[PDB]
Amino acid sequence: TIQPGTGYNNGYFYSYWNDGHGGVTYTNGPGGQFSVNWSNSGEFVGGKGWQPGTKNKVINFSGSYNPNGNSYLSVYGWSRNPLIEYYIVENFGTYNPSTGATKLGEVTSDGSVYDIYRTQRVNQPSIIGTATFYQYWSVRRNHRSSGSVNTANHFNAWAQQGLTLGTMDYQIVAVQGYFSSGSASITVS
Ligand SMILES: O[C@@H]1[C@@H](O)[C@H](O[C@@H]2CO[C@@H](O[C@@H]3CO[C@@H](O)[C@H](O)[C@H]3O)[C@H](O)[C@H]2O)OC[C@H]1O
Repeated sequence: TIQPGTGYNNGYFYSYWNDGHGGVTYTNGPGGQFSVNWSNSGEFVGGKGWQPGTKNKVINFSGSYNPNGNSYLSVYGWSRNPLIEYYIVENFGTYNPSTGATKLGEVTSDGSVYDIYRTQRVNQPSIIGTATFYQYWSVRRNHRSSGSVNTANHFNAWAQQGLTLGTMDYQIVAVQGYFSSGSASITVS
């Protein structure tokens, strides 16, 4: 089990962040593998991938994802200049993160239609400190916990709709939770 922070493990970048609440354990395993076990957590996000990401990576993921409450399983990352937190959401628990958000299009990729949304975070943590910034979402209609994500299809559809990305920072397959419980074991490549 590891400290919240970032680094490399078995050739993969990882990021593990939480709000200090307790109730979440994050572990790095062999190769591109990581696990998360959580029970009455606060907020957290963790997983493995790349630093920096790219705008045409094909990301493969495999494993098991068993949320009990509010959680997402996503390709997750940031850009800088502009600061953007983005998600290609492959599965989630009790809450669809696009609830209440305005739909800005659709994209078909990797066996499913996805719906596209923009939201905004106001004075929230980020890779550069507390900030107000937009979030971009592609939400998969057909939920799954293994597959392949052609990120270019998403980034190109976002750009088409006016959701432009700056310079890529990290890019991971992440489990996120918000005051929930669950378990997950995911392998990235
Ligand atoms: O020490 C600093 C780190 O703590 C910081 O980490 C980032 C903090 O913001 C995190 O993003 C939140 C995660 O939850 C969302 O979905 C929210 O909308 C965000 O506010 C991000 O995951 C962490 O990487 O990075 C900079 C360090 O100085």
